[PDB]
Amino acid sequence: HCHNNNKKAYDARQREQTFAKKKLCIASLICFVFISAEIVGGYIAGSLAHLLVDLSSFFISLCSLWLSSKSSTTRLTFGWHRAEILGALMSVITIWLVTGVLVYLACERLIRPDYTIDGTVMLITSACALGANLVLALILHYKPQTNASIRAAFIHVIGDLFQSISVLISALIIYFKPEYKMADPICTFIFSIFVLITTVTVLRDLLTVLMEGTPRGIHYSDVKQSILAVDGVKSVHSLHLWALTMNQVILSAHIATDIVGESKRILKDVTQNVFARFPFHSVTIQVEPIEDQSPECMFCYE
Amino acid sequence: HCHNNNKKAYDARQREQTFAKKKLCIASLICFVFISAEIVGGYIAGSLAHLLVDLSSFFISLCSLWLSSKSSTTRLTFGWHRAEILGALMSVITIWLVTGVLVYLACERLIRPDYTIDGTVMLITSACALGANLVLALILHYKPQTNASIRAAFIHVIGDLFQSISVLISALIIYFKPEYKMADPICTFIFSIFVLITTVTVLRDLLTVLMEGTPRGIHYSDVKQSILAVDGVKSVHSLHLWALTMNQVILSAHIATDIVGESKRILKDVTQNVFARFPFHSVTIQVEPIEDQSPECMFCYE
Ligand SMILES: [Zn+2]
Ligand SMILES: [Zn+2]
Ligand SMILES: [Zn+2]
Ligand SMILES: [Zn+2]
Ligand SMILES: [Zn+2]
Ligand SMILES: [Zn+2]
Repeated sequence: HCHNNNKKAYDARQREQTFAKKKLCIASLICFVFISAEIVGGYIAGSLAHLLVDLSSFFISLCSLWLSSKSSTTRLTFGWHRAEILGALMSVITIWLVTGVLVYLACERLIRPDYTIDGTVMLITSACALGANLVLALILHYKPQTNASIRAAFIHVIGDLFQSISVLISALIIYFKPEYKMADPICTFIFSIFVLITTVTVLRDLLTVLMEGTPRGIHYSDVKQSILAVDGVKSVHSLHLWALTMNQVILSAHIATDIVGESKRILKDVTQNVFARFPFHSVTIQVEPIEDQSPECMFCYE
Repeated sequence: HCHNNNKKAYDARQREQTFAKKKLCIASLICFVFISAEIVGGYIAGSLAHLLVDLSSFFISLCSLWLSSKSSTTRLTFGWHRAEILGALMSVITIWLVTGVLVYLACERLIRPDYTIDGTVMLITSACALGANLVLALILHYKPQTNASIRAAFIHVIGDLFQSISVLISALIIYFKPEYKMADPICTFIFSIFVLITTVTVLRDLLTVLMEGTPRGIHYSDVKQSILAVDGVKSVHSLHLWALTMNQVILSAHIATDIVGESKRILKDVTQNVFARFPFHSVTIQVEPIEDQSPECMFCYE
């Protein structure tokens, strides 16, 4: 049967969805408890948050992981396995919106200075936030790539850590020197570009998956030579590779043979060699006689 | 050759990209001229816009249409043809953000009433906006579906038309009865739900394309019977259909044959019958002997 070699690709996926669900679930509880500490800390202090969207970011990334367990349907024939890639794009988009709003809020503070703020509250608030974010980063943190959902709930955690550094640095200089208060808002600006830089290597490895591009991990040239290693085959055209999710790849190609007879042996030999370089989700390979091959058609050009 | 029947699918696409580029280009010029009318209308009136994002919405939908003309590459093997689907998702997202901001702005006006506004400016501004939006809607406005880019620059145009109706109704009731000014803000609320309803039948026909779902236009059952019409074939398993863009579909299936000999005739017969029901972008069909078929494997279940 042609489904014999798919066990390895099926076995690994089941372990990764359970392992990633457990790790993300534990971190959600810590965030929920940490938020509750603000309310019980005080009334006036708690009256004056950013942690509200943290609950949403840790709910979408976990709710979307449940739909990936759904079965097939006459629509969405492959399945719901791409819900994690598309469900981890909204989380990264949320980082851009929150930073943009916070930058706009900081801009208003620059033109209109304020003095009602007190440094005592800032120091105690920064210390509590720094500890919670640092521990939450550690628990989230041929070799398979990282999951496409734990890689989108980790950039947000490191995003809030930088703001914690910025507020501590800004508050520290105020105590040492009360003057030059105009340099307080610019601390956010100098520590906001870094948040918009760390989200550039994620929004590229995740945007070539949503437009049928070859994922990181497999090389086009390596696969092309592997098929040609078989003595029976002659040439390959219209090779197609695309990634259904981050660590699942699919293959589809044409093969031209020299001898029409005993073509079943060629099909079995090619499949075994292809599967010896990567665990493929599925593979579909045609056979075409050499006498019908034509080189003048445009579609066979790379 | 196996590329003989792809001419029909290639010919139609070239015409649609040129026809859609011409229509969208003309509408952009009208919007640019219409915006310039506000500045030359007056100084104090022009000092006190929403049309700024209209230029961006009519630039992304046209700039993204250029990348779809790019050639293939060792990465993104299929091509850049899905840039229009992904480039028409940001335009719809922009509608949600603008409405949300405008709703928030209207909320502040409700709690804090204002009287500095004059109805004379509102009436003349609404009349000019209503005419420009109405004409722009008309020019944009087996049978192929509409393009995936003209269907995302048309929802925005009809989105601004409803706001033009709302401001005219709100201004009209003020002149008839200066009292009950608290009913002015609710006019926007009663005419903002409609904008968030008209963008629900678009964000569904466009989200099952980005997750390898069957598009509107082709039925799974119809294709399955078409292959089985051939006397040579016995059964089909692991049938896969997905849409690369809105009006381009791809097929991939397995076929089990009874007689090993003369298998080349079966491959040619199946391809002709499949192409007689829909113009397919590409088709890949395997052949598997009956003696190797096994029914106990789980992967052959629908
Ligand atoms: Zn099979
Ligand atoms: Zn955050
Ligand atoms: Zn060819
Ligand atoms: Zn071929
Ligand atoms: Zn608009
Ligand atoms: Zn099977």
